[PDB]
Amino acid sequence: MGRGSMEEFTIYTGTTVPLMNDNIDTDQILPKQFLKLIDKKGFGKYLMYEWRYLDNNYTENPDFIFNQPEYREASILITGDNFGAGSSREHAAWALADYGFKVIVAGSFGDIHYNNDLNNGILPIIQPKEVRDKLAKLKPTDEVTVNLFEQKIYSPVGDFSFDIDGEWKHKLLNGLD
Repeated sequence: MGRGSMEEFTIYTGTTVPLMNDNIDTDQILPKQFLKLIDKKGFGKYLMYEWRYLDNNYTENPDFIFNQPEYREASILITGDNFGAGSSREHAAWALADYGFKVIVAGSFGDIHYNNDLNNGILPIIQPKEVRDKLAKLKPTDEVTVNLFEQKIYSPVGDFSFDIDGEWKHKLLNGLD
């Protein structure tokens, strides 16, 4: 990833993966050594690097949830509080986008990271902990629809409203950067 280009977001459907830790900081999302790479590179393979691999040869950690067979095409991330705080790192959004995340549902986000996600084809969502724990118990095959016109999430575990600033809404719904 690289663009910083506004991609259209209206209604999106995908399956989910839960990783419910608080304070997944930009360093955990995309380690500092990878900031040496130019923005034409793919960052997907570096996403969550230290959780995801056992060594420096890309041997997958078979315990990391993203690697689990049922979750390898998940496009909607359910997490904890304060996702993406710490050193400002637009590359961390590129990693998430390049991997294939379109939506993230958290307790809260780092301020810059929130903007970086929105500027790189991800919709970051704030939900209360009660809903995020419901979403975390979805089946890997369960579809979830996010409808930005309605500001609603639909799932087998419930349907939920969310807030978003009207200006972000206008930019996402239209093709607009």
